[PDB]
Amino acid sequence: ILPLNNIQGDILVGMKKQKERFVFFQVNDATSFKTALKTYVPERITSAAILISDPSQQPLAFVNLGFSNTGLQALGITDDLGDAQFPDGQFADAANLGDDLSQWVAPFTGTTIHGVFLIGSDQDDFLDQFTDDISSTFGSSITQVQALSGSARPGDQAGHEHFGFLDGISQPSVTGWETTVFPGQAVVPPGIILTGRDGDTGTRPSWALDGSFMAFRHFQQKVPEFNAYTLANAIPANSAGNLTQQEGAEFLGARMFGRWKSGAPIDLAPTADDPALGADPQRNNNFDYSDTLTDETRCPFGAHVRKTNPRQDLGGPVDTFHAMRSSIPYGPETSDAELASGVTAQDRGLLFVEYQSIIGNGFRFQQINWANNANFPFSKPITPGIEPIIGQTTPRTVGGLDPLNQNETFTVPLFVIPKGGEYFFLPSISALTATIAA
Ligand code: HEM
Ligand SMILES: O=C1O[C@H]([C@@H](O)CO)C(O)=C1O
Repeated sequence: ILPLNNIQGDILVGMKKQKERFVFFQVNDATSFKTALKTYVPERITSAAILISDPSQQPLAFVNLGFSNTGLQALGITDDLGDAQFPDGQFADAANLGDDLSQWVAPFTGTTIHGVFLIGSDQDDFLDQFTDDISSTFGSSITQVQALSGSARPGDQAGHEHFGFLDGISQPSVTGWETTVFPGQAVVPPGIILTGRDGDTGTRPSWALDGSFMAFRHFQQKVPEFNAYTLANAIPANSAGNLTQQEGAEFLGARMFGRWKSGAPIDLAPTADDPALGADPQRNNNFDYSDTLTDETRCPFGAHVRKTNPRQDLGGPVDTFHAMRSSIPYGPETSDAELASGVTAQDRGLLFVEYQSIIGNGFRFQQINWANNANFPFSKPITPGIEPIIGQTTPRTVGGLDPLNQNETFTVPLFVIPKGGEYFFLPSISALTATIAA
């Protein structure tokens, strides 16, 4: 039985707030920081139990807190957490992920960052008040080195990312607590997500129980460029018949992601959007690629969702490589003038957050072994190629996007630019005060 009151809520449940701020900080004075932490944590750090409660019993903003390796070292927290990538930080790992290092920016270009406060709220006012509360509480014991702020997109684009696609449909469900499981949803032991729980094979200090590792990525997205590419390479026809250019461009976007913008998965809706399906969590995840293991008519081998969660491409259920996501878009809407020009003029993108007990099995496996790997999924009749959305191998060639000409390859410009990121550990709530602040 998972102690829901002791697990930081963004890990297990997700804040699911309209606004989110990530306050990256360095510790100036370890003793004063720890003193502030002992009063801050009981008052502000939001558990999974709070997130599943009625909204009437919830605070106006949620706060979670993670530390980098250098943050833990700065606080005299010296026990090895057992993860291969966490100690060196993400900048040292960025080339491995395929990143263009020249696009990284301060303060992520090293290991100056000691931790991150994540604040979630449904409006800017409350977000700001809780941010100010951190500043007031911790004072000179920290220096804020960056704040990145995100917001859900407006109106009927709420829950969609900046390319236009509904994000946050498919998540693993962990055993150990009472929750609803949707058709097609993976069920995994809790240690896939929570350090020290069943399914976690890493060597953890006892105090690390019920923590998790966050892979944070700051992505800038090139939306007019993405849109222009889909129009220039619009699929002329599918099984159902000929497509207008607009239809063929929409279809090409859906082929690249593995879902239509509505969230309808192409494995279920292979020729036309089904928005009602996309909006129905009882149906929108109920597929496993078993109907398309050895052909690409229903779904390309290299589509985003298929690369990051291969389902039956692995031969059956596999616990090991699932991870939780709690990403949020950032930046202004793309104007009609920007879309017309085909050129990005404003900074917008995704503040990407993925949780797993073993970084190398979650985010990093999905990125390197799968998305970046032209020959994954394995044993296919046509080379899958590089995942078009976040795959980082050049040339960025992906096959099978045209269901009626599956040997045709598409060389896709990179529309998602990594600007920085870090690996954090989020301890349990008790660990924050009994270990970190001790
Ligand atoms: C700006 C960059 C990204 C965008 C715009 C994006 C967008 C999306 C969208 C629209 C979905 C479909 C909704 C869903 O199934 O929940 C999705 C699913 C998913 N993405 Fe991403 N994504 C991005 C980066 C990444 C990265 C870097 C990874 C990991 C390396 C990743 C891993 C996943 C996973 C695991 C799923 C769920 C797959 C499933 O269970 O079927 N995404 N993403
Ligand atoms: O996410 C997945 O869903 C199926 C199965 O677990 C559903 O029960 C599978 O093999 C996955 O990797």
